[PDB]
Amino acid sequence: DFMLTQPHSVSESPGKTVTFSCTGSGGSIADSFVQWYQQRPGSAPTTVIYDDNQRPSGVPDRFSGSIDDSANSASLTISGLKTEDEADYYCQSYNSNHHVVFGGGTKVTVL
Repeated sequence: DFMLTQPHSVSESPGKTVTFSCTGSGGSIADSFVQWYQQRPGSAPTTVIYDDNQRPSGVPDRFSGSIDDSANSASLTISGLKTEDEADYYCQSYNSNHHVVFGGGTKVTVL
């Protein structure tokens, strides 16, 4: 089965940069678009990146998505970290049957 492997925590001080990845297992990351969601406790996820690297309207440009074909991975980078960025982030894509697959999630802690 196609799975997405994600580390579960990163932490930095305000103003710094964090990045974390989502690695494909059982399939190629490049075959399907990768999305990233931010999620706050008890609330629905909101899109921060769709279609590998696109930001919806209103998402600050300090959020950026990338794909590393050689590593079979997708990454989310948050520059100029803000206190309000402390939340959980999930990558998401699709398997060969067009069904949804989620990464395990990363908690960004702002110090």
